[PDB]
Amino acid sequence: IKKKNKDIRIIPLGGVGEIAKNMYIVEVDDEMFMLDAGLMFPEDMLGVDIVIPDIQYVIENKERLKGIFLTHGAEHAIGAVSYVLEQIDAPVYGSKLTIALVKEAMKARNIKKKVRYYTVNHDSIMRFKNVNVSFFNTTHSIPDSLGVCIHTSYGSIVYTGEFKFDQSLHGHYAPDLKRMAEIGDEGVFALISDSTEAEKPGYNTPENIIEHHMYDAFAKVKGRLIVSCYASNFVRIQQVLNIASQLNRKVSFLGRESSFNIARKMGYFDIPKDLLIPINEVENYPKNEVIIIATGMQGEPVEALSQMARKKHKIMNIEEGDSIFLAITASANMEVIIADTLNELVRAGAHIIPNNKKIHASSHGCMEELKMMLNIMKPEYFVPVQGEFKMQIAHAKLAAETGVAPEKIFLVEKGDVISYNGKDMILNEKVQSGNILIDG
Ligand SMILES: [Mn+2]
Repeated sequence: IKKKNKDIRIIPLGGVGEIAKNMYIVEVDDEMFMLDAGLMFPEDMLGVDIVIPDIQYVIENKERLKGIFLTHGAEHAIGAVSYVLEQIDAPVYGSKLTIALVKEAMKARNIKKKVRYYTVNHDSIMRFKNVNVSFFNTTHSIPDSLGVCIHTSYGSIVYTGEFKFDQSLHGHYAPDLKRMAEIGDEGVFALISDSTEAEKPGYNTPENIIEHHMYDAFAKVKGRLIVSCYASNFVRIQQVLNIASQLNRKVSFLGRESSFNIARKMGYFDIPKDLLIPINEVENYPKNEVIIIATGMQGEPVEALSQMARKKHKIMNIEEGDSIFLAITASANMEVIIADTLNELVRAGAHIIPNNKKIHASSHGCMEELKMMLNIMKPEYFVPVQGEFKMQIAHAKLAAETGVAPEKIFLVEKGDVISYNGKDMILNEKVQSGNILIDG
């Protein structure tokens, strides 16, 4: 008698009907797994710093939680982890970089409670009573990103995390195409995949082409340059460093960097000597010899840029003639603050470097990249996540184009329970879900 699985549940607690705050619960009989535990920055809400998922359902069932599996070190994947760990004790699995960044987050909140970290890579197989869990490298804007593969007797449940495909990224950004093909060939029962850019035809612009266009843009800047991006966009940061070196500009960080210091020590960045300067040293240089990378005190870049624009920032403000490169991907949640910030910058006499119409810059696969993942995985059932409802619908259309049966595509809201019993996949239950608002 071999152990066989009977009942599966997939429950989004965050990351659907929105693009951040990923958190997906998978249950296989009496074992429960949490896939990601992200935060989201507040929508144009009052006195809120961050929003995290309501995990009451997990707390009610906490004796069954076997682990928290983190795909990558960005706030969309790990921003709620410290808050989850206050409520429940479970092991935390993630790549070496992901684990280091979670530790830094715990340290920043002065949480001294013991945590069971377990570093994993693409050769790790974690064995539980009901299932085994394996991992594969993905391409994203932070290295050491992993997809998660839960092996069941019905086939695999694959969670992509956030990903794209771009042959100009290498090393710790290279995707495990052969391992992914093997997972697909062996049989995927359900694919849970990132819908963020599912509305956008084609492919993301390759990062080499982006870097070349950034060079051209930056070369035209006559005064100071401020780059606004996520601290977790290591690709963009590296590009800025490269370009600064070529243009004889110094680089200074404005924002909490913790992430950079940790990643540099682990060897993730290529940094010229004498390139980086402390932020208090910037006013000592000519304006045309500095780039400031402004990533946000809390990790939210547009808030920091808004402060600078309105001359409200504690450390450094915008001045007339400054140029702004906004390297962020707008969401519905953010479109008001972005619009307001752009207006504030123009009022302040700053120059916003235009979007190139020929460039589509994102960290998430556009249609053809999502189709590539669908065609490699060949899932039986499909659950588009990480998106507003319209993105999830666009992704569902891609799945149907690739051959997924339309009746096997599930469009879910937070708290919905997709369930399988070996006979039928249903959506017939809801659990508690929602937004927990966090301030200072
Ligand atoms: Mn991400």
